[PDB]
Amino acid sequence: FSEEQFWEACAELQQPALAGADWQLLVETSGISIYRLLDKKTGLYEYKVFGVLEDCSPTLLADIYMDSDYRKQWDQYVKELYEQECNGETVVYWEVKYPFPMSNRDYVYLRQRRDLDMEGRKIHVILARSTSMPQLGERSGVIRVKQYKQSLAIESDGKKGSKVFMYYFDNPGGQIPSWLINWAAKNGVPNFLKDMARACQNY
Ligand SMILES: CCCCC/C=C\C/C=C\CCCCCCCC(=O)O[C@H](COC(=O)CCCCCCCCCCCCCCC)COP(=O)([O-])OCC[N+](C)(C)C
Repeated sequence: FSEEQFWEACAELQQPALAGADWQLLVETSGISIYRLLDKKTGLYEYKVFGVLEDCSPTLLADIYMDSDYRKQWDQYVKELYEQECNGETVVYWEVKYPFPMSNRDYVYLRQRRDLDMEGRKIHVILARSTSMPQLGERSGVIRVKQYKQSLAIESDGKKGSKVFMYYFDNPGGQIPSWLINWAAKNGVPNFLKDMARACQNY
């Protein structure tokens, strides 16, 4: 992760560049919308998120976003999660709860946050990249996602909450049934965002 990337993540934050290709809404909640672009060759998706979360100190959100011990503690979909220093960087292992029959999914990745000063504005930006480790090979039963990358941009909304932009993409190593998307969309996330807000006020 370079200087470059971090600032890049801040862009669509200011301005939602969706014109480009065939993006599509999918959800709107707590003041948040989720777009997605489908690579027709692979059938994979690209998600993009914008929105505002009043009641979430831009500063809190960011801290809460890196606090595993706590995140592990309140995020109903976290099966396993822990960090380790490998060389000079922080590598994260994360296991995600998938409805049985489906195998959970686990990620090994390089995470990095940087608080930016752009125009006298604190713009909390975090980056995520999939990486690998001899000592941390794949697991049986759990699907190791080897392609994954996300970036989240936090910022004050001026009032009580925080305006945010997020880019996501990973290859789940399996087909995601559309009902799952429907649940994710129609119930999954809404609740998550709900549980997370509760998670802020209680920090
Ligand atoms: C500044 C705002 C902070 C974020 C809040 C706003 C939006 C986050 C929620 C949704 C973003 C959509 C793209 C991420 C999906 C990956 C799952 C995840 O991992 O979902 C969580 C939030 O759990 C949830 O929704 C609960 C849903 C879990 C069900 C699992 C199967 C989902 C199948 C596809 C979902 C279909 C799209 C949803 C329709 C809206 C965001 O993971 P994370 O970014 O906290 O770190 C993530 C680090 N891994 C990648 C290593 C985990």
